[PDB]
Amino acid sequence: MNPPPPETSNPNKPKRQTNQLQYLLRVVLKTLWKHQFAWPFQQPVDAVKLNLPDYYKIIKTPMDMGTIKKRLENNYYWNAQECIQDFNTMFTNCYIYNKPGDDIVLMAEALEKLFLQKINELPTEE
Ligand SMILES: CCc1c(C(=O)Nc2cccc(OCC(N)=O)c2)[nH]c(C)c1C(C)=O
Repeated sequence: MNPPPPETSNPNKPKRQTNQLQYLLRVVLKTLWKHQFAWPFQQPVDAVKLNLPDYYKIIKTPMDMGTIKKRLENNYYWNAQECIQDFNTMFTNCYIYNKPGDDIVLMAEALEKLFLQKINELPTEE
């Protein structure tokens, strides 16, 4: 079975709309989403569909860009570090679960290199 997906809505969680979070949606997410290697990362790992009965035995902090997109679009975050953590979690999960040099790892590595360059350019808070 798949787990419930990560939370994307919680009215009890205080929220901010900030220029750094706006950058994360408008620049970081947009650049990553349209990348040729993005599709495996655009939704939670569907362990049923992929016949990976062990995925959620190994990965206990799942994350994906579909979830990040929802979090950004629905103003889930307080700060940019929260969002950056979600991207990092997504990449780390892929590296933990998969063999080095697997296609999925090569794809994650490509996205991560692009991610790091965009994050290095994160604007100062207004
Ligand atoms: C290698 C299996 C794997 C995928 C993958 O194949 N995803 C996928 C599969 C079907 C459709 C889809 O999305 C369809 C869409 N983008 O609409 C995405 N993604 C990750 C992160 C991993 C692992 C194990 O780390």
